[PDB]
Amino acid sequence: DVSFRLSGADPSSYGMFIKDLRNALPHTEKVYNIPLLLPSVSGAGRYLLMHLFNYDGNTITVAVDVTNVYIMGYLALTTSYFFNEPAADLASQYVFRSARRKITLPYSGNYERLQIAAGKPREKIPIGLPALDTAISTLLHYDSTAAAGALLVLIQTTAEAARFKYIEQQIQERAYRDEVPSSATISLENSWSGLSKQIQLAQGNNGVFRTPTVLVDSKGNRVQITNVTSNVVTSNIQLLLNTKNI
Ligand SMILES: *[C@@H]1O[C@H](CO)[C@@H](O)[C@H](O)[C@H]1NC(C)=O
Ligand SMILES: Nc1ncnc2[nH]cnc12
Repeated sequence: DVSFRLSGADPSSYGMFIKDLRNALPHTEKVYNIPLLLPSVSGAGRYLLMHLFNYDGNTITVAVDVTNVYIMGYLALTTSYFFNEPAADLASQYVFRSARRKITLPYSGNYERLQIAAGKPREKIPIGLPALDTAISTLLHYDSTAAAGALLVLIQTTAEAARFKYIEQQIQERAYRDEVPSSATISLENSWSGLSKQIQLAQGNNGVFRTPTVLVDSKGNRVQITNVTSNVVTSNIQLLLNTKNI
């Protein structure tokens, strides 16, 4: 499957990892030239395993649902960890079976619950490659409060980067120095399901959105996306959540 090493990492090797991540996700269709994620996949094939190595070369393996890029759980050493949600519970039937013990985290995997658990919102959590290195290290030694913050970092630097070229670039820019995400980054993370839906509805509507998506731009101004000619659609989003899953 897919792998990333913090040791010796630079914007280029990180770019390569995110390309591999994207390429690991199956699709039979591109909508407006953007891969469309499958409505569903049955069995173990539903889950991609990412091998992540911290600077010291310690590893965790992260389980990702290939239909939505949602992290379900991870394996650190001989212990598996899964979010407290039905979908992750299902995932546990298929991944890291050979783990000696299984811990269920005291929270689900969505941003609202993770931010509560961590004690701070994504806006205040620095991200980048050094932050990912830290996050890997944290997840290696169970601590549920610290893990929440680690998971917010991990999620944004893997799944959200795969979904948006702008987020990938934000992280490449933070290769050697962490920084809290721009509001544009937060906006995009928030809008993924909504943009995926509207890009899909745009087919058979002459590339026009049924409902406009309000984003925040790089310069910090609130903009609305109304059609597929927008740069968000042509030059940013890289994966579409299948409408069947919305
Ligand atoms: C499509 O969106 C652009 C902004 O990106 C806007 O200027 C244009 O008016 C829109 N076109 C239509 C047909 O709505
Ligand atoms: N658990 C998760 N995995 C991937 N992306 C997410 N966005 C919010 N929660 C997420």
